[PDB]
Amino acid sequence: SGFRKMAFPSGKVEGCMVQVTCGTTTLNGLWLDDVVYCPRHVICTSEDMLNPNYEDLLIRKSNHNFLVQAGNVQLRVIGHSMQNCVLKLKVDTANPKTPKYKFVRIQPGQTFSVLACYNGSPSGVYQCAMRPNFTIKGSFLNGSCGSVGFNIDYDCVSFCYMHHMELPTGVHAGTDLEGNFYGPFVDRQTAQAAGTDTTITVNVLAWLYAAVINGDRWFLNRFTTTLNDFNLVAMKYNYEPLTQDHVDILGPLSAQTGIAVLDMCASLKELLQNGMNGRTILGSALLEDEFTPFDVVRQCSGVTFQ
Amino acid sequence: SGFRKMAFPSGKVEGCMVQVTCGTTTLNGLWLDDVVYCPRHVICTSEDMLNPNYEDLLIRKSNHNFLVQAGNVQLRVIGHSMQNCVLKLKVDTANPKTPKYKFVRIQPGQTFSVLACYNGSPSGVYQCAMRPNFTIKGSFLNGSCGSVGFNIDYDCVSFCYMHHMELPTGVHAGTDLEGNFYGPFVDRQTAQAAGTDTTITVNVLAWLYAAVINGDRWFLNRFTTTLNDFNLVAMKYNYEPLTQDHVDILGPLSAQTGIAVLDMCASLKELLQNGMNGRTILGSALLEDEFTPFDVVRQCSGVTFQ
Ligand SMILES: *[C@H](O)[C@H](C[C@@H]1CCNC1=O)NC(=O)[C@@H]1CC2(CCCC2)CN1C(=O)OCc1ccccc1
Ligand SMILES: *[C@H](O)[C@H](C[C@@H]1CCNC1=O)NC(=O)[C@@H]1CC2(CCCC2)CN1C(=O)OCc1ccccc1
Repeated sequence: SGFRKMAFPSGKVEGCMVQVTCGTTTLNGLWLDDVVYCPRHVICTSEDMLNPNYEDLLIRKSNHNFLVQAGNVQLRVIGHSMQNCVLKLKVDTANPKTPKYKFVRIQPGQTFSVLACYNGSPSGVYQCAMRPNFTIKGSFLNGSCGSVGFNIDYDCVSFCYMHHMELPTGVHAGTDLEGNFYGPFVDRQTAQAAGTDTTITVNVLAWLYAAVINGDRWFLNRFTTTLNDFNLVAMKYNYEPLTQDHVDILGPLSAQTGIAVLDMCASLKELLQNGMNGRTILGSALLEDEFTPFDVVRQCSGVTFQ
Repeated sequence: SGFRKMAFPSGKVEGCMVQVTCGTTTLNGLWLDDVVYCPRHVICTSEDMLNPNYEDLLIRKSNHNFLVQAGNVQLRVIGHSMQNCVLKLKVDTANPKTPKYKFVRIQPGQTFSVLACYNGSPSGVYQCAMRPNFTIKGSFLNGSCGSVGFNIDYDCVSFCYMHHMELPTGVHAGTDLEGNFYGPFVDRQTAQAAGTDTTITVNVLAWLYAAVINGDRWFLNRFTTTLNDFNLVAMKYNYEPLTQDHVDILGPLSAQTGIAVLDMCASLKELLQNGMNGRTILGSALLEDEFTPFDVVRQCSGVTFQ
């Protein structure tokens, strides 16, 4: 028992991280087979970072303008292209440590592990959610761009995030590995802002089931609710709507605990209306929304990866 | 910016995990050079787990009673010995993936990353503290024994914990890698219990400095306190005493923020006496004590490992 914000083991991704330098800019790249993926803002200069024209900026570059370092071994670039907001650096050596992998574009509400990196060297790993407003509340400093977010399914690394920038509220924005930003953000230093966020309702409910699986029961009640009536309360506390789909995904956890999904919605309603009154759930004094129903089942069941 | 419960990259440890089977018991071992380290309770039977005599139990074993699997490759045991509560299985093959490593026995209050494993296969990584009462609040199921806790310093893995058991409150107990339990616990199924825990004061203060570094300032005040007077308040809220040593370790963070250590103790006092009054610090509605001063500096500065 116990319940922790668990990240995936990071070894398969660590073996893929490299340093990319262009001009006076250094950041991280992701080396898979003979291609290095990194944010295209690496070709930006400190002068045109307000409204850069990246096609224009890239056609001026040569392969040798890109310094790629994998450990203490220099990778030679033999080609470059840009796909949306990511640069693809073709190198003459395929990464022998390339795991089985996929690129996936996740939905808001989904979680992933971030391997934070500086100078192509990993600093730490932590678990994130894609917020409903398409930011992530990460931990990123200067130099962390090109660090990736990912999930693992048995032996396969699904890459889902690459870090590009920090917004004025201190939250973070980035792209999928094909370079499409999550949310309305753009890779120029303009007046963007996160947009109103909401709490991921289906995840809160998952975490309440995690609590029950682990012996916290104090928040349960005998009442129930309809899905419509629950969503009327959710709206007013800035929770996102719960769909019949969400109810269905919560099926297994409902079945394991014996607590109908709508019954747990009724507990969530009372928690929203009364607060927690000095008590904690799974070591938290807030309702936690960065565990998906899948995350809860994986951790409470002991699923491994290889 | 941002502040997350960050674990060390787990790749160096993943390459060391193996499965150890003895009789009807399977758990994890740690393969470093030609030795596999695992909990000695692997030789226990479901009959004598109340008061087992492990010397007696071990002298009855042969090498071939131990099945060690590294991936899908069987490791042959050519010798065994017991050191305190860990078994050392000598195998005929040195782990080519052996990192540079040390064994260290940590003090309560110190943090480490846990690579949770089942059947020699990693499940997840998360950050822990050694509680003052020498338990850890982990996430461990059947089969997780032999999962290790660790820190990394540049290129060197310092192993500090190996998981052995779960206590009736759902918290966890284990040993250092030389098999000495942390705390008064013993590897038999008797009437042990965790003992009263306390909050790690120096770590709470570190995390308040993390908050200031990241822009949370609402909890600061103009007052100050003496170390004695602070500790009078700490005692009553079940915080452990703050020593001049702790004050000294908090030096760098004090210097970076411009907030004297005793000034931040005065904020902590008011937080203890008034609660947080609906506000959060670094996304938490509780005072967080599982970040050491070192953890804060590492994350807010961007230190990497290689
Ligand atoms: C890549 O290493 C950084 C990561 C930032 C630095 C602070 N925290 C982070 O996550 N990315 C950027 O600095 C990014 C590059 C930029 C150039 C043109 C388009 C994108 C501007 N930018 C950015 O995040 O600007 C906002 C910012 C900058 C510094 C500090 C806070 C916020
Ligand atoms: C090793 O895989 C397990 C890990 C436990 C299982 C539940 N959560 C965990 O962390 N260790 C044990 O089961 C451990 C072995 C034992 C045999 C003789 C000495 C030690 C008994 N024991 C243990 O933790 O007992 C308490 C317990 C058992 C099952 C469920 C909850 C608590």
